[PDB]
Amino acid sequence: MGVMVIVFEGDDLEALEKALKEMIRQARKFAGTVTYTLSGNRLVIVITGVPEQVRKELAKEAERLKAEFNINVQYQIMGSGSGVMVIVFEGDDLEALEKALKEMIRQARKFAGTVTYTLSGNRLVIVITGVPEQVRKELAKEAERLKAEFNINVQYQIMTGSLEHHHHHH
Repeated sequence: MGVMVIVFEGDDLEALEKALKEMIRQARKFAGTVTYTLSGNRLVIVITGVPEQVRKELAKEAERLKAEFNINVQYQIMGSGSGVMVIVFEGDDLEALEKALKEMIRQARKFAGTVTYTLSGNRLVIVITGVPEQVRKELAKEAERLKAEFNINVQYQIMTGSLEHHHHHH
């Protein structure tokens, strides 16, 4: 089988939740099983139980919802049992978010993690798949370094096998 991770981001919660409902409806129409979490202004949806051709259709639907609800979206198709990490950076200085993006990408590539991202005027959402525990630890170390270095908030969501882990500072 295969797994699909879709992440929506936006300043309008109502818009994000309309997108969630439609994405859920579409996924279930294909008999896919959905898992989802809305935290802050990020919406993470995981879909299992659907064949390759359907995943492509859902990719199209994800793109359609971006234009339908004016939200940012990214997605990755990966293997079952593969580790995934979602890192959210927030800040008033966009140039600081871009530096963080470049650094996180450099790190993901070093560890052969597959990365996608969405960047708005004040929020950066990075998704890295194919990353085992040891690698996620290093990526988190880099995020914390960027956090300290630029004074930007960082949130994390990790999914591994049967575990979902959420973390915010304090």
